[PDB]
Amino acid sequence: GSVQIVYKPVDLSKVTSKCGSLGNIHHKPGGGQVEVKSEKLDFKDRVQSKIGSLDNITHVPGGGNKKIETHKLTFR
Amino acid sequence: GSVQIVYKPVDLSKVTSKCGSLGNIHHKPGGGQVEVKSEKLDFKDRVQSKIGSLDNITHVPGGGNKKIETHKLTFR
Amino acid sequence: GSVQIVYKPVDLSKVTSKCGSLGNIHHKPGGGQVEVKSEKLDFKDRVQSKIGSLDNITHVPGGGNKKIETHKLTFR
Amino acid sequence: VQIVYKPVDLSKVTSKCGSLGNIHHKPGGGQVEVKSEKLDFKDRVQSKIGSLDNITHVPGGGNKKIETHKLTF
Amino acid sequence: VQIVYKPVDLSKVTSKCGSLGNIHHKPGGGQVEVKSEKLDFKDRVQSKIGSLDNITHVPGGGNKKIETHKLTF
Amino acid sequence: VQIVYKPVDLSKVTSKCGSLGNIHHKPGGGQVEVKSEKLDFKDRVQSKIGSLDNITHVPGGGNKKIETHKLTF
Repeated sequence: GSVQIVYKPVDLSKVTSKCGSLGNIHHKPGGGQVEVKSEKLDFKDRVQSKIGSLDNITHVPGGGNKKIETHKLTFR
Repeated sequence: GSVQIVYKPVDLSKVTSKCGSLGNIHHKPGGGQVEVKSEKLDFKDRVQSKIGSLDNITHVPGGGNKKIETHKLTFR
Repeated sequence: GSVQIVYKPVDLSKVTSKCGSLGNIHHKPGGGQVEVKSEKLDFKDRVQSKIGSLDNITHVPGGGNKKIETHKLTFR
Repeated sequence: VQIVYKPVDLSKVTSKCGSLGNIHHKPGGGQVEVKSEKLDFKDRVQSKIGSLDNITHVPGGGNKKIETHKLTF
Repeated sequence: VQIVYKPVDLSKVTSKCGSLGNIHHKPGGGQVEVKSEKLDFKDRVQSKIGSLDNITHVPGGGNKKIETHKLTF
Repeated sequence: VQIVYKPVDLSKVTSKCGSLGNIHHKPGGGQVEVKSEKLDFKDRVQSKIGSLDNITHVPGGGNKKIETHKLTF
């Protein structure tokens, strides 16, 4: 006996958008008042400490169209 | 016996966008008032400390259209 | 007995952005007071400290696409 | 004796007045037709035929902010 | 003796007035027809045929904020 | 004796007035037709045919901000 494999995926797909306009987009976070009082701040392994700080992302793609296609074949 | 592998993936796909306009995009974070009091700040392994800081990203591609196509084959 | 691999993927895909008149864009964080008071600051292994800092990364990539492939083939 | 005077003002005072933040999508689009042998206008006539108009007036929308922070020992 | 004087103001004072935050979607769209032998307008006539109009006035919409923070020892 | 004085102002006083933030997607379309054998306009006539207009007036929109900070020992 002999072993034969014929891997022929065929893709003709479309992933599309026809947006007419993306208008006036605004992102305006405000931090307020944050206060911390102690004798010690004492951080000893892999600590993320994040006092009154802002992390901000604005992400406006004219099309965000994402195609991911993973193929595997394995023989043992 | 014998072993034969034929590997002919085909992609003809379209990943597209036809945006008419990206308009007035505003990103204006405001930090507020932040205060920390102590006798010690004492940080000892892999610590991130992030006090009143602003980290900001603005990302406006006329298209963010993304194709990822990964192939693998393995024989043992 | 014999082993053969015939690896020949075909990619005829297109990733395309067609768009507009783009991007009055305004980026402009900050303004706020940050205060830290201590007798000691003591940072000793892999510490990242940010106090009152700004990070302002800005992209306007357009007419853009992203395309990635990987093709690993292993015989053993 | 100690005095520790430290007000914090994070307030916002805002006027948002007139024609703001609207969406208008394909205004018009249909046929407007006037058929005549004559149009004849002879004193102070305003005629609008098939026109689109966004006329906006704002005499208003002012702000005043006043503060005093007097400290006397 | 110690005095700590630490007001925090987080307030927003806002006037939103006029034509705000609307959606108008395919206004018009249909046929308008006027048929005559004559249109004849002779004094102070306002005539609108098939027109769209978003006229807006705001003489108002002001804000005033006043504060005093007097401390006397 | 000690005195410490340190007001923080992070306020904003703001006017947004007239026409702002509006989308106006594809205004005007279809047809306008004004078939006549004559048009005759002869005193103070305003005639608009098939036009678009965004005329905006803002004699308002002002701001005033006052503070005083008198510390007296």
